[PDB]
Amino acid sequence: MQFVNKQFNYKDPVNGVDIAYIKIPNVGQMQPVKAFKIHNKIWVIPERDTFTNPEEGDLNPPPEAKQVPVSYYDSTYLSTDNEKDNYLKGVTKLFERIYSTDLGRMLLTSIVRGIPFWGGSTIDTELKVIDTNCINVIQPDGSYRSEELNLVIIGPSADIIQFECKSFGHEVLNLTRNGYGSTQYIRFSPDFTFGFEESLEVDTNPLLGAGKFATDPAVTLAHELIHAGHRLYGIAINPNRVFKVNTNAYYEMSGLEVSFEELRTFGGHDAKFIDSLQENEFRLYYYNKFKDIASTLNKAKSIVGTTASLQYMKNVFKEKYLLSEDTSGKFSVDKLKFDKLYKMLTEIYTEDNFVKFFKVLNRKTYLNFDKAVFKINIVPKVNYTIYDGFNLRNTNLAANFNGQNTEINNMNFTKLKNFTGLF
Ligand SMILES: *SCCCCCCC(=O)NO
Ligand SMILES: [Zn+2]
Repeated sequence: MQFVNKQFNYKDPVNGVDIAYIKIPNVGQMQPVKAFKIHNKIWVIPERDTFTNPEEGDLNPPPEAKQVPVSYYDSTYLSTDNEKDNYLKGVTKLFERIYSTDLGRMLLTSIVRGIPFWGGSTIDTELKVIDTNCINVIQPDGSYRSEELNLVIIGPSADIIQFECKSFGHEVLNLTRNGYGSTQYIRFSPDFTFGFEESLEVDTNPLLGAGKFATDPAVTLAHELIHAGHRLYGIAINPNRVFKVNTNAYYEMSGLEVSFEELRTFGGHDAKFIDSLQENEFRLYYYNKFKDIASTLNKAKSIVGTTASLQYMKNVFKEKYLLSEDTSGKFSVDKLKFDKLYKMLTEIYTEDNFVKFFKVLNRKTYLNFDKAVFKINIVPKVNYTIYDGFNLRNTNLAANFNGQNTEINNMNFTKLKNFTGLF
């Protein structure tokens, strides 16, 4: 089976269904951009993100006031039709690489089922969608139609290497932290990757290493998808909750703090830096939020719109949050099933676990220091494949992660900027 059933070309004609010009609602005035629906509830926009934030409507570098040492700027990237064509084929290839593993098939399944909650109504008895969880699709007659969706993969903004999740908020609800969920816009590029060091002492030192080994972009995309899974189920930890690193002398010499959301997303040894009493506080919180979702679904006898029934809409949220249906017809939250789903989204879907499935070399911890950024081209099968990534089987790159070795497989990587020593 395949996740993306159509090998899209960027120059394919629009059809108003899965190849169409779309608009982002409630952003500011924008021109419709060509988008591609690679899967149910998942779209891809091969353009630089100058929309989701009215602040960053400029691809040129800002005045170095809030600028990061780990940054890279190129206003011309992803501006030609050939670039957008390779971007679409690159993102397509990475989704199939993730889907080729059991862990990736489970994560992508949970993302599709993670429909943002229909809690937009100010009247308790009526269920209504939240407007900022859809896009406007131009139909073959020039008219717009709204279509719900969970995920959007879009190009980066001014800083090319800052892959960030972006979602539209609410002045009444924290949709990413109240269990509701929201449509997630992921800034990502398959044409760049980062270099890391193979020894833990060198990788976690800010003064050593040039980035001998390159990160598999499938791991990078999965890492962002894990964040999107947390936000689509509304169980993301507030970024204010941080772990002030005491395990790295260079971190505390500058007072660097890392959010619990990042430590949870990486998994492995990093996840246990979140102490057990605070993790219990988080789980009880999201458990309560799930019951109010069960309560508002119980106090709902109506629905707004003619695109779905109330029984279907009550059903899809029962499948999403794994609620229990009693004999009276009202939903409840089983603690055993909540702990089951919460652990799947937080402990099973981790970067460290995806490394084990991909059989790749990767950073051992989120508490390291970036080394370099490379330009890559994963679309040609002679460079990168679904089942092997860079470590192509039956070649000299198969063993010892030789494909990720930028000194052995030098023709596949072009170093653009060094980060070592600039801290
Ligand atoms: S959608 C992810 C929310 C936090 C953005 C930080 C970028 C990141 O994930 N770095 O590893
Ligand atoms: Zn992250």
